[PDB]
Amino acid sequence: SGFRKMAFPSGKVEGCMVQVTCGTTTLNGLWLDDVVYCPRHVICTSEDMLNPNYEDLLIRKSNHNFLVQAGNVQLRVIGHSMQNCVLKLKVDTANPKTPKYKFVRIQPGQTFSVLACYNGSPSGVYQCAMRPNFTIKGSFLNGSCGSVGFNIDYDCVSFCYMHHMELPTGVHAGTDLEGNFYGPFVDRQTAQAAGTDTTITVNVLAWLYAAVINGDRWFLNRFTTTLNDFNLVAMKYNYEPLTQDHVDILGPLSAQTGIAVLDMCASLKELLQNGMNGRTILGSALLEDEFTPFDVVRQCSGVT
Ligand SMILES: *C(=N)[C@H](C[C@@H]1CCNC1=O)NC(=O)[C@@H]1[C@@H]2[C@H](CN1C(=O)[C@@H](NC(=O)C(F)(F)Cl)C(C)(C)C)[C@@H]1C=C[C@H]2C1
Repeated sequence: SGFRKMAFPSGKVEGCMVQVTCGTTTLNGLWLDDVVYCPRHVICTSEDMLNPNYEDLLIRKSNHNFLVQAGNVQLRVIGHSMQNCVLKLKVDTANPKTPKYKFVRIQPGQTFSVLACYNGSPSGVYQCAMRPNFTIKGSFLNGSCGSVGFNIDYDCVSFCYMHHMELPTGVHAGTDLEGNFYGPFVDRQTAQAAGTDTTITVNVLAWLYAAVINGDRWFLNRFTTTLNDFNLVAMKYNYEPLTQDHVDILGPLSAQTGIAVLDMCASLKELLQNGMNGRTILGSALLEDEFTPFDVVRQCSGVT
């Protein structure tokens, strides 16, 4: 029993981290096969960040300007290309630690593990959700650029995020591994703000099911509700609309506990309208929305 925010084991991604240097800028790269992926603002200096034309800046860059370092050992760059907001540096050695992998673009509400890195070396690992406003509530300093977000399916690492930047509210923005930003953000030092940070309703419900599984069920009331009637209440508290797809995805948890999704919705409804009254659910004084239904199942059934 017990329920914790849990990252995937990071060993397979640690073997892919390298340091990339160009000019005075040092940041992290991801080395998979004979390619290093990193954020394109490696090309920029402190002057350039206001309004850089990345294509023009790239004209002045040769292969030998890019120093790539795995541990103490240097990798020879034999080619470079810009793909959207990432740079692909072709090197002459394939990574011997390349795990089984693919690049996925995740959906909002889905979660992943972040291996926060500085100078190509790991600082630590934590779990994040892609917020509905396409930001993440991370922990990143200067130098963290190129740190990656991933999930693991048995042996296959799915890379979903590369870190690029921090927004005014202390939240973070980045790209998929094809260099496309999540959200409307650009890799430019200009006025940018996150939209309204809404709660991932289906995840809250998943977490309530986790609470019940762990014996922490004081919040279960005697009411039920309808999907439309719950959704009216959701809208008021900036909760995302609950759909029938979300109901179906909660089915495994509903079946294990014997509590229908709409019964749980009615208990959530009461927590929204009355608050928690100083009480906790799984050691938390607020409602947690960064556990997917799949996250809950995995932790409660001991998937490896
Ligand atoms: C990468 N090393 C670094 C990570 C940042 C630094 C502090 N916390 C982080 O996560 N990235 C940057 O410095 C990027 C960089 C610059 C400016 N920038 C920012 O994150 C800046 N933010 C913004 O401009 C904003 F999000 F739009 Cl408000 C700032 C935090 C330094 C003010 C250009 C924009 C993105 C890349 C190029």
